[PDB]
Amino acid sequence: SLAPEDGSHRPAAEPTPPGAQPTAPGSLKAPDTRNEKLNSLEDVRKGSENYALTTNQGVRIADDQNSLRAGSRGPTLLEDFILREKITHFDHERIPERIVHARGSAAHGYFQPYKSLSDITKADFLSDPNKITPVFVRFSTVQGGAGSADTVRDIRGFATKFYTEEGIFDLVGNNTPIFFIQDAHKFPDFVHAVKPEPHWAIPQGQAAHDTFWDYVSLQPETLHNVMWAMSDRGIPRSYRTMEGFGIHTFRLINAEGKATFVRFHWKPLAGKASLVWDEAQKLTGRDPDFHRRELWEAIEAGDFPEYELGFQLIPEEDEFKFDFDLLDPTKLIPEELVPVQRVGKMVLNRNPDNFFAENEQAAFHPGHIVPGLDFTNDPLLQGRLFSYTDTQISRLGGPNFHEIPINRPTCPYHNFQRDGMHRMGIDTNPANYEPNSINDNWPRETPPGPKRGGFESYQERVEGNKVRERSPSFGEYYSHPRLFWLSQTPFEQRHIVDGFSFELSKVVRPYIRERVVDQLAHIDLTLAQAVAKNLGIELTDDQLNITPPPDVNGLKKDPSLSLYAIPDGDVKGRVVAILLNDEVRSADLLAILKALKAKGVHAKLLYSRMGEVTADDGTVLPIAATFAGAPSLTVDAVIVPCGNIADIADNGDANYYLMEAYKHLKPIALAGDARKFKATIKIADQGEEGIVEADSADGSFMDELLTLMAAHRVWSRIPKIDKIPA
Amino acid sequence: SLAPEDGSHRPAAEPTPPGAQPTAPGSLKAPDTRNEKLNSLEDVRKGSENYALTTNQGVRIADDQNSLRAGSRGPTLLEDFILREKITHFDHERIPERIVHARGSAAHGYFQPYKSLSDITKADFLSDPNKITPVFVRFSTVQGGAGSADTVRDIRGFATKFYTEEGIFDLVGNNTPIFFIQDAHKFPDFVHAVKPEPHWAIPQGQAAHDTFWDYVSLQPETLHNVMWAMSDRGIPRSYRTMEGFGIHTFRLINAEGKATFVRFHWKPLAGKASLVWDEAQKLTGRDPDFHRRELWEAIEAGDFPEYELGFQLIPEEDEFKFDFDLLDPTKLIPEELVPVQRVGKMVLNRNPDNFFAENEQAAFHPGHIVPGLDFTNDPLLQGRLFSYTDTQISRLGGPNFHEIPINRPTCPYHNFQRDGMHRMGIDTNPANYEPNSINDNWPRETPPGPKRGGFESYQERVEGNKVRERSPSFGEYYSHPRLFWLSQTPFEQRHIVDGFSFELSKVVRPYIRERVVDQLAHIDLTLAQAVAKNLGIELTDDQLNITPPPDVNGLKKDPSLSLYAIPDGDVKGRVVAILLNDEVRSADLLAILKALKAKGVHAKLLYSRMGEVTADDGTVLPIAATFAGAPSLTVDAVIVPCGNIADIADNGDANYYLMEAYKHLKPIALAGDARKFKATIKIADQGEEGIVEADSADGSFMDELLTLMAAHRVWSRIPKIDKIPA
Ligand code: HDD
Ligand code: HEM
Repeated sequence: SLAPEDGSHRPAAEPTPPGAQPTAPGSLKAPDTRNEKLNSLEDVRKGSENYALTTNQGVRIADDQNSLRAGSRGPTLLEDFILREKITHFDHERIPERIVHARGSAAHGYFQPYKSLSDITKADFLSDPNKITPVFVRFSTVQGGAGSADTVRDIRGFATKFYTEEGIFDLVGNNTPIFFIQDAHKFPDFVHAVKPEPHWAIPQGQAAHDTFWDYVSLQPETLHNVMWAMSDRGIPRSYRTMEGFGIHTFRLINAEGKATFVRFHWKPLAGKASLVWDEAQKLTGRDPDFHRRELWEAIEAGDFPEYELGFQLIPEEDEFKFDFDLLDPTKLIPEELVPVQRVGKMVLNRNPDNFFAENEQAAFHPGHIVPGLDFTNDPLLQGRLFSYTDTQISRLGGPNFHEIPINRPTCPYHNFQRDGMHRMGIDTNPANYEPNSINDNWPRETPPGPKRGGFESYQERVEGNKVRERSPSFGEYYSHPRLFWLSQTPFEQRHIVDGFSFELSKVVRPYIRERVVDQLAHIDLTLAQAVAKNLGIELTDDQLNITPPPDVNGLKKDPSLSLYAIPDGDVKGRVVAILLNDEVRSADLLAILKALKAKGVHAKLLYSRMGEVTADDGTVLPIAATFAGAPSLTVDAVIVPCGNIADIADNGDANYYLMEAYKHLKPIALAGDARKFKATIKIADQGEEGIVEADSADGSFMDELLTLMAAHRVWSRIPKIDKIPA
Repeated sequence: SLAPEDGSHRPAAEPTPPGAQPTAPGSLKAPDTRNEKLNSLEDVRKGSENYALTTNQGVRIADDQNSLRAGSRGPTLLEDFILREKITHFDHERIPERIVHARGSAAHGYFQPYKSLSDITKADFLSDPNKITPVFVRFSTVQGGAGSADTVRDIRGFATKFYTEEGIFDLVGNNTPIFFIQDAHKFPDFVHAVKPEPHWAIPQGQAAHDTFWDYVSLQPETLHNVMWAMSDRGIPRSYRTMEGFGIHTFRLINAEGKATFVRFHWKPLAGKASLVWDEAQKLTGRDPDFHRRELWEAIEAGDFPEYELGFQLIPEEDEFKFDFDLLDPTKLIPEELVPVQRVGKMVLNRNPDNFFAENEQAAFHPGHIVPGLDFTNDPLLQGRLFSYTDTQISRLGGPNFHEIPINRPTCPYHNFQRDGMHRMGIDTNPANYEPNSINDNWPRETPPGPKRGGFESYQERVEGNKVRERSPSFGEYYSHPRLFWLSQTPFEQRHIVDGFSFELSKVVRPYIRERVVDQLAHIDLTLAQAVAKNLGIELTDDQLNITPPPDVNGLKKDPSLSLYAIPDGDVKGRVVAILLNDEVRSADLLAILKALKAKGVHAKLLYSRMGEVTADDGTVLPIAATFAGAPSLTVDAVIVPCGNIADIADNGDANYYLMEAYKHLKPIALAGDARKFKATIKIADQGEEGIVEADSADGSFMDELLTLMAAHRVWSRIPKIDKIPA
């Protein structure tokens, strides 16, 4: 037997903190976590233990180590069907990746509404607070391939498949409340401009190249979502710590037939948090799978991603009441004008079993709505409805992608559609058409009605000529980017400046940089000037005299647009690095771990080598990673306990660990003789807001560190970090 | 008309150094670089300037900014065929990536032999020194997807398609002279074990995870290629500075019918050069396209990648004269025992026009041989012959992938094969079968012969029973790894130890680390002890007493197995960072730039912002990048000229630039007051080997720095770097 006798190959089927056990398929890690969708997949889950190895035809294999040959040094024979089946399968493993959002990470979970919403919608999944709907969610980046890195600067996708009793509803959103373009006709142009350039296929996962900024400089409608992407919104800390938005205005339809306009929101119950650029870009090198890993391990730990679904509702009579068009997906609806009403809660509580079968093959599409919902004439949403059914014909091999197990509805589905590649369902209906008498016309149409009704489109009035023309109301491009700019804290504004400065410095053709800075002068001169100075461009007198755009219905700022202006911090699920030494003061470690445990914060024990170290009281401490192997980039704060500090005080990696954490605005805590590390990062003996220090690690020490962590980063340190060489 | 009036949007069609001009399609950058294959591609090359925008049916488009709707705020109409053609084409842009070596970078070039090899092979392309054969080469990594990073630790692929007058020959090799496994039947197991794990699809581009080292610990045949991947061979500086190997013993067949065993080699004329791990890993975040970029720009600069083809030749009578089986792809043939005979030169001198069309769709397959070459019974080679035709059926959409332009032969091809998806050729033969009388049996078979004859397999004798059995002669696993280890310099050995140590520290299940350390103890006790000490593992007395494996045919070392033991340095094509200040000594900068230009070394002028700076004498100096924008990871050396040093002396990024270059063993040269930076890297007054310092950049300053650049890195600095926090 190849397993170790102690059973240490196999993870415990209980929640455990990140790193404590090897990760495992969901159904093995959490066998008792169920929901109607998870259960329904049992027909296709395949075990392995105690079973014979076979071909795909069920023939047991005696020797899976050798090809069939004529003599043991002889040629391989064509009659080796075992070799050829295995190699043929392998040779055809790959399927086309998604045209956009190819890089993504997913989990199973459930949603339920807080109260019935039957006064505004007849959608069944929102009709009953005690009716649970399983979900499957995929989070993604946009530009890079399926093997690109997670912590790039990009917009993030947040797609939710709701397996309702009246059909699948897919809410296919992003983490910013607008898109870059107005009309779907332009999507291939925009996507080609952001994607790797076609001659050399560079750069991966980066908008920082000429063709993207060329498109931006020529299409000012892009500027709003570009401001979002250049802010710290572009580099979330975790999929758990970003917002979601459906972007488009949709309709809700109630049983009386009344339509209300709606925009959809997800509020992360873990709070909003992002990285800083230098950290994000280095993390794509040190751990290109960091968000994928963090999501999977939060779920294994019981730190389940939770989000609150929220609706901005606007009555039909108020369609034209703002100074922007509701159907323009480059405009946001400020929550100061239309509040987000809380609707329900979604909990992600199980990882998939096989990433390819469940994540790679999942198909989401915003056209998959249910009775009680409907579309609007938003010209971006209108073209998305064509694309998501079409692309699955090549990506998933044919028109039967709904029979791939992750995509299957859990409610009944019956119709007269037949055949297609890899057809699974065997229809027994004598009829494959309707109307028919030979099956008494089953399956039959259902009239629309208050519940369990057929889908009917809201009878919106259409009046105009057949035209390819952009609505004049869409031709305003600068006021929303300006509202966003003015809503950010001063440090968030600095990071926006630095985002544009860094990206445009990688554009080789200087005139493109100049044209972008001229667009910025149409938004805000302080922003335009700060970017120009980093690019060595001087604004012209004319540019300095551009009139700022109008306020948005009187608003000079809306703090809900900022990540940080209103505290919402939650430490549960975060992780602290603990830098060990070979004689750790076990009293410090007791106090540190007790306080972390009470707040659901995880620890990773690091040292200069792997294996174990023994603390002052004999406690054996297994080492999670070396200082170089698990860099500060990967944690939220660093604690250095007392002990034999001499052991690590001259270690370059341990000093660098602190210098990188300090540069990246993370809280650092130093107990006892670990305070000698203050010399490495400057710090007055008097101390610094953001560095916790004391004779020992105790109640008070841990309290201060935990309070720092609830504020996420130490923004006050920003002016101290330009001078530090790290 | 949106182009700048000055014409600065368009790169000059002449060779230009990296970063001087935007990069461009090959045929626009270097229109006069031609070869027979590049010329034959003219029938499918499509221009653009001065043409009307059309659908794919040739219909001019009036408004490519808008969908057709009913009213300019109304719904989009199904009758918009222009939108639907455009979005349908976008929706189906992606094809499946290659199952392995999905990440790769390619160029066109040509091959010519030094002399006729008619005495040993009747292969037409090797028959005449004046015969030029166009090639297309793709270099790749092995594990990561097409969107993964370039400078991972991995084996690299080096695949060459020779478009010969007697058919396509594809030499599909790697950058190490052996493979991980012995029998193709194991290829899916090995590849599954190294690829991202199947529950969560982590990690991308890394073998540093449990399932890879699990397989290694259980399959000792893997140890030899694992030693090479853990060495600095696994992290090449460039595709131009690595070796290539076809790995398998093949046969050469001459016109008298004599077979000679042959292994193929490519020697890089630029010399052998690798990164160090920290630098490689960080570079996968700061520039995940570093090797792709470097290859493209070398070619644009005229620094053409050049390689020398070499053969190791073994007479048929000497098949059994070595300690290892010639057919075993885990064994190398030491150059001390069988020298590489130089055969010809390949020069890559033009980039593709379109990466998808030429790179992504190119199909190489080692079964594509020509008369004059033949296979052996190597059991890994034998299974490869099945896989590369099979996998193109899905990857490239059918059996007509040879009609995709890049894959087309330039010589005649005619046969009786018909139809298949995407069939381009319209056959006019009345017959689609042979023998036929209705076309007088054309096209006709051709007897074998000395030139232009049909392919016949060498009549090797086969004798044996039909078995799935590994030859006993393959059952030796440790001697070649030990020969590799003993052949390395001491700094190379240290890097091997650090490689294994880093990788195994990422293995979560400790018993696997233990089992690998046990395997290392079978190779070399010094290596096993040093890895064990880094993992906190103590060898047992049994392990300490394992007797070493025997020498390889009497060899205790072979220096051709080392990257660095025999100096082969070439600076041309390398790049230096020049860290500017706001009043540079122009005399220094004149001396520096001209000395670099004389040796073909490129420079990049860096500063704290973009735009220009003005030298002491008023010379305006354009800035290529900021210190953070183009990190030291991306250059071979760093020069800091004299001037107003206090301008950058306090700049964290400028100091960190030097500390990083220092840690990564790069030469650093400091002129005049730049010597103030010696305190940053802790250099003594009397200086140290590997730091060039003088009062000015004149006399021997540049000659010294170039002498350092020729030795690639300052290995003697390794003891001095462990203490620096960088
Ligand atoms: C039985 C399967 C099998 C085995 C044992 C190997 N390969 Fe392979 N290799 C493939 C099956 C395969 C493949 C699946 O057919 C690929 C992927 C897509 C393609 O066109 O070929 C491939 C791709 C591939 C590429 C990329 C070619 C390109 O750029 O398109 C290179 C350089 C190699 N291989 C080199 C090797 C070497 C040097 C091997 C051992 C000596 C080796 N392969 C063993
Ligand atoms: C409103 C801004 C947009 C948002 C928030 C959006 C959202 C998304 C998301 C989240 C995914 C990933 C779903 C998954 O996890 O698999 C996706 C995939 C896709 N999107 Fe949209 N998208 C938008 C604009 C568009 C437009 C306008 C089009 C068409 C013109 C489009 C065509 C596609 C295609 C082809 C895919 C790949 C789907 C698959 O292969 O299954 N995207 N988009």
